[PDB]
Amino acid sequence: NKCDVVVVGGGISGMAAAKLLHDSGLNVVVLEARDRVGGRTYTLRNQKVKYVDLGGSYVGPTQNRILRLAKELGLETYKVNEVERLIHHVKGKSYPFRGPFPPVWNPITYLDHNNFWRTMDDMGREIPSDAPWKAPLAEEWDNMTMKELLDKLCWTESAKQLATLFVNLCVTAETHEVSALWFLWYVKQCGGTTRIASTTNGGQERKFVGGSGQVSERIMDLLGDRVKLERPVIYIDQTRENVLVETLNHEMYEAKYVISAIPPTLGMKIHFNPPLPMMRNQMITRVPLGSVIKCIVYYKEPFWRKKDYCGTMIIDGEEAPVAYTLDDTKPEGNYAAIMGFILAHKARKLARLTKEERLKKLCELYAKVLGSLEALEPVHYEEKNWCEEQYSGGCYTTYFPPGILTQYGRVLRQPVDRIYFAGTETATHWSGYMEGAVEAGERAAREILHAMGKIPEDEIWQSEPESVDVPAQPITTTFLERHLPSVPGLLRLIGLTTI
Amino acid sequence: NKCDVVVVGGGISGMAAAKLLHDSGLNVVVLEARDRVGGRTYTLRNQKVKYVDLGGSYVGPTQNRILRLAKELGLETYKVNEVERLIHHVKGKSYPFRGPFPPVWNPITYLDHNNFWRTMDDMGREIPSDAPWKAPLAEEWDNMTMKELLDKLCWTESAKQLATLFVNLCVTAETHEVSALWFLWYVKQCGGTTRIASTTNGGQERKFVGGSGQVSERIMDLLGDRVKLERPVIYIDQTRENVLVETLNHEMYEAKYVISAIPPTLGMKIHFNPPLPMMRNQMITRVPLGSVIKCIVYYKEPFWRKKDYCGTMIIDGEEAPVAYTLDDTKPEGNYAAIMGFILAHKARKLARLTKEERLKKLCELYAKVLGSLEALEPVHYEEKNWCEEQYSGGCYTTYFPPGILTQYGRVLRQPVDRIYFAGTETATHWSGYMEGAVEAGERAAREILHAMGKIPEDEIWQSEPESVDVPAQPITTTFLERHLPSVPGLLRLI
Ligand SMILES: *Cc1cc2c(cc1C)N[C@]1([C@@H](CC=O)c3ccccc3)C(=O)NC(=O)N=C1N2C[C@H](O)[C@H](O)[C@H](O)COP(=O)(O)OP(=O)(O)OC[C@H]1O[C@@H](n2cnc3c(N)ncnc32)[C@H](O)[C@@H]1O
Ligand SMILES: *[C]C1=C([C])[C]=C2N=[C@]3([C]([C][C]=O)C4=[C][C]=[C][C]=[C]4)C(=O)[N]C(=O)N=C3N([C][C]([O])[C]([O])[C]([O])[C]OP([O])(=O)OP([O])(=O)O[C][C]3O[C](N4[C]=NC5=C4N=[C]N=C5[N])[C]([O])[C]3[O])C2=[C]1
Ligand SMILES: c1ccc2oc(-c3ncc[nH]3)cc2c1
Ligand SMILES: c1ccc2oc(-c3ncc[nH]3)cc2c1
Repeated sequence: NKCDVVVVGGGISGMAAAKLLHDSGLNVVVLEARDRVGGRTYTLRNQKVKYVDLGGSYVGPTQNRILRLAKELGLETYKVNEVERLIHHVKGKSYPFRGPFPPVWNPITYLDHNNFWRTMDDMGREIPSDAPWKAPLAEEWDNMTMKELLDKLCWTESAKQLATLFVNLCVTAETHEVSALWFLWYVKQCGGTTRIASTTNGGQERKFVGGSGQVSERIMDLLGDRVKLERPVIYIDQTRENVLVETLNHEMYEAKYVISAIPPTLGMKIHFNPPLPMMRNQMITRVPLGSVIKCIVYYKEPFWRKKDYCGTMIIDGEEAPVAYTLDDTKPEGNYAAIMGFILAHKARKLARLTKEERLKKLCELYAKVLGSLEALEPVHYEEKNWCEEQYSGGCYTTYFPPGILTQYGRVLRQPVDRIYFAGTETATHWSGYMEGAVEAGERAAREILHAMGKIPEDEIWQSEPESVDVPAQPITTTFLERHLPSVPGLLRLIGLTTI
Repeated sequence: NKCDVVVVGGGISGMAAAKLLHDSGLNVVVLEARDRVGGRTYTLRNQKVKYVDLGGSYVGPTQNRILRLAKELGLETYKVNEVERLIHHVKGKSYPFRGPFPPVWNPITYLDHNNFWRTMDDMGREIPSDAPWKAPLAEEWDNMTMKELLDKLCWTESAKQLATLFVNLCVTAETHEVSALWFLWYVKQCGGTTRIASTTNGGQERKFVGGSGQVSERIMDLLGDRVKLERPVIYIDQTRENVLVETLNHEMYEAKYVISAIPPTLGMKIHFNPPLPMMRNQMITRVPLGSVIKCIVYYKEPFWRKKDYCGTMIIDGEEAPVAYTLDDTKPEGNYAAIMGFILAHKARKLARLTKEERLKKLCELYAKVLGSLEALEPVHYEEKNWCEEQYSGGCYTTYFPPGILTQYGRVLRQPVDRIYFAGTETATHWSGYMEGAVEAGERAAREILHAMGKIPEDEIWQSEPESVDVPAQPITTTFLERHLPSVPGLLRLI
């Protein structure tokens, strides 16, 4: 019934919000739609897997908030296996390699590829993290899709193909579905193309021992009975002195303030009194989440390491159900596994199959990519299609189709009277990740603390000390990487000696 | 508590479905979220305007279902004023014209404009009304926005700007917001560019005497207390033998079947048990509605008629608040009024202003386009910003961003167990309009009748005899229009 702050959503964002509120002396309640906490993080435990992350999993350098929160809860990280070779599978053949990107040998193609990544970061540096619609060419970049941008930038099909796979993997959407401005913001606010895409030194470096689900669960442990499970929120009424929050099992909660810690578009599941202001009312119908099936295939041994493959595959081509994989072997060396994502339109297309038909297609793909008949011998399989989640809407996160971010972006975290907005989508650094979740949750909690007169305004946004355990190597370039011409820039140099 | 069919939504779609079911002898209940019926139609009455449509208003030849239902309810139409000359205002200057499209004089620009309209209709000829995702090129067209299509087709700035305004007017959305496939289908399923853009012999031919709101109000009168106002549906449970539907103020309704007659995205407001199938779960986050403010400025007389202007203005440019207007004068010649639409991003931009401020910007604009000082002396003003409606989401209708129609279009009208889908979005002819609302309400009502064993399968989709009152004339083209070359085709000929 009565408390200081109702937190809607028990994902990482709402749990981190609740925790900061609770540690500061406020009476908090978390109302969660599902019969579990964790949201888009979910750790399954059974005998056959021990544990496995079926939703968000990876943490890496620069994600300092989630590392600190997890560390304080008693959690530990281990490194994703990248000891052996990565594989870039393109046009029906596998090419082993090491480093941030597969090596390009054709010099034209090398210029084009180098120019593409460079330009992505170049554009991204024009986009303020906390205000992407403030980019000088915001309008122009928002009024085109990533497909149209790739068409302009890539003078080789090779670069276009690789870039398409990058977009699909980063935002589980098609290049034609997303705003170029948004997508360029999304990469920048994660530290750029190298940081977002890498294992060592990047987004995919680590996982938590025991699963990421422990983050939400351990905060629930601390909060005790303050976390109401199976309370989907249906109605928020701010016409009276205290905010009123009603659940689907007709329970009523009364609070000074509310934090909405749910993906933006799921705000539609809530009836508002009085109605949302116009801009938000429309924004939450315009912000879909991606489509992905996260699949884990278990084997007797991590046989791929014996062939000097670490288990990372970048797999191009329409016939390939999975376009990206990682080694998911437990740190102790057992429960050998390959994690792979079925992305965007393929998540849609292949959801029609049975679980056993999807397993079959994945083993056959891995057999071919790894040149290994053993991949045909799985011992177990787990999978999650995030598109069927009523209380997620998809994964990993919310994407912005063209024209949306500049028109409606401003309102994503604008308070509505006594409702404040958390959820990874409102973050300025690793939005879409567990990291963005902790940032948006703690920031929304702090907005309410300033509203109550408990902290000055300059404590609303707070920077984070760098993890001592997972430190960040800078993202550096080389001279030639910086100054090699693009393909048309070389065509321009050729025109000039010929004139 | 118990009945045969709960209909969610009392807009024209939900009312038309409930009326057909009740006329078959079924027990229906209509659950309506607002304190009023009509949805995206809304007729306001006061002494100053007598009555004024603030939502959907216009009807025309080929829209035989809405015309039929309205006739049966005792409603009559009158013709929108198109006697005098239309106006095209471009780079600060009015060009009066007669006929549907503004004439173009420069020969290249001419080839470019001609080609643009003709190409939109030839592309439409390959798009099935009932399944646009089966167009030969569905993926290719769905994977680009109308902006991109326009960058490709239009060789002149003139064509591109008129085409842009055309898109903004038809679907209240920017050219870069919307799928080319979806837009091309939207136009095709209204009978083509001419039919959709025309007043005489097109979609803006007519208004209802007394307001379109009467369509839903008069069906509510038939149904009496079967319609439950201020009952927003929150929860639908299909786990048991009877379907259970719960509303916000805790009422429970139990039925054999449900018709959802709300815009697709508004399905998000309802919690479902069991969850929706995946494709629907995701679809209904992918389909926003457009942005529009409908503004009606009142004047002492239809002074524009005196200068041989009919009141229709097509007004180019970023600076103009309103890009399109029609004469809103009552048939009697009184309550002189200009109706204009503030479209898409302008509706977002200009909503921050006060009502008086918007009035003043509209009057200065109309004074300039009509070239009349009398436009600066309004006697009254009414307006409606549909962007702000929790239970509409915008207007006129739902648009599809790039990639969505090919990927999720099929689910739009697919039954989910015992829930059938109505609403103008699920129509195959004049979807987006009151006409589609009717088609969709009746079809979804007839799917249930067939599920109950009351009618054969071939009676679910029914053709509609042409209205005697509003007969359609054929859309024609000329030899030159069919065969003049495009700009690049005139280049390939040089
Ligand atoms: C789904 C998913 C998510 C992520 C990954 C994979 C999958 C399959 N991968 C991640 C990413 C992110 C990439 O951009 C990644 C992918 C590939 C390579 C590297 C990294 C990770 O590996 N690492 C990572 O940091 N993040 C990953 N993904 C995203 C995270 O899972 C996600 O950002 C956070 O989980 C989001 O947290 P939060 O903002 O708190 O939001 P939730 O959706 O988790 O919580 C909402 C909460 O609200 C409840 N709810 C909904 N509606 C309600 C009503 N009406 N009333 C009451 N409660 C309500 C929900 O049940 C939920 O509990
Ligand atoms: C808004 C609007 C405006 C402003 C305008 C308009 N217009 C029109 C058109 C379109 C096109 O495209 C035009 C324009 C221009 C020129 C010409 C033309 C006209 O005029 N005409 C027609 O026809 N149309 C129109 N529009 C639109 C219309 O209106 C539509 O389509 C219709 O109306 C639709 O309907 P429906 O389908 O039925 O739907 P709605 O109405 O929306 O309804 C629904 C209902 O529901 C409810 N809800 C929600 N939710 C819920 C509910 N209930 C219960 N529960 C729940 N939860 C709501 O409230 C309603 O009522 C136009 C427009
Ligand atoms: C395009 C698409 C997918 C990709 O995955 C990587 C990667 N994985 C581990 C180090 N780099 C790089 C990359 C580039
Ligand atoms: C482009 C944009 C808007 C337009 O409105 C018309 C029109 N109105 C009445 C007859 N034709 C034609 C037209 C063309």
